[PDB]
Amino acid sequence: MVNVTVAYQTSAEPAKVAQADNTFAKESGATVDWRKFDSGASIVRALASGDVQIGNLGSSPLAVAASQQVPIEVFLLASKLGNSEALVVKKTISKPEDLIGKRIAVPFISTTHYSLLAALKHWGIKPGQVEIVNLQPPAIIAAWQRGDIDGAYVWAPAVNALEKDGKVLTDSEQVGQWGAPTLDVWVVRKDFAEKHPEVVKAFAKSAIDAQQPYIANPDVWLKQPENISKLARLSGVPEGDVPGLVKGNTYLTPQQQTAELTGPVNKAIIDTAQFLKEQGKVPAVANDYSQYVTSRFV
Repeated sequence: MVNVTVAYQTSAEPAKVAQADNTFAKESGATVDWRKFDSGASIVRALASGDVQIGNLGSSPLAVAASQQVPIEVFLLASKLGNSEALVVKKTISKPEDLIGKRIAVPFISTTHYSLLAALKHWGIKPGQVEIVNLQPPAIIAAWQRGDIDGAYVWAPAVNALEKDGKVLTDSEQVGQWGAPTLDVWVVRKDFAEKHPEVVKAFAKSAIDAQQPYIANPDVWLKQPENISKLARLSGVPEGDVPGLVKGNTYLTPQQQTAELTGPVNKAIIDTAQFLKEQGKVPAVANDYSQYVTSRFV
């Protein structure tokens, strides 16, 4: 008997159909505990403790984990982040210089923390000119409702909740264009991968398979009611918001997975770690993170 705990996050993307349908459990024959986490930093801690074996991480938390030598490897990409992650602000903030003096929340070391710092750099604004506060997404929504923050860089469901009364100042498709792309990845602990390689392969298959019908024709996929309902439920967003959110990333074919996992991801980690080091968020970065990536499960 195999028991596996999977740490998931709230991005509305096509692999959530497989989560909703329990495909991973059914194909692997494992008993699967799905645990929702607020952001990637707490997932890194759970992977390090061994309380989670498979987790969804942003590229920024991954780079922090790898710089700490956590025994995990990226074994597939979940998505390339675009405008599904965005900086939403009070509508009185209309231009980047209007951020100066404002209180802006991010979950610390998240992709949205990373992207906010990249955006400020692009705009010529020093991070210390903004009151950047660490809040988890639920606390961000609550502080927004109270007017205790002026804006936040967030993913669903916080992004679309704030967007109802706020304005999008930038997003991760733009930030990516500016030279600071972010990704979401799936990672696995070495000891789990060693003991249950077939189960890891089953996880990868379930996710990749679920994404292919979307990639083949996004519009047709989004008009299947069941696809929308499953994402709405797991992400915690209105059905009406799901298509916008799903189109706010790009996903990979199996050929693209193998290609990305054989070089590009390693470079992405190096670049991410380096930017974090410059911004004072990690003490040291390696010139190679090949230990933290594999194509062997796809």
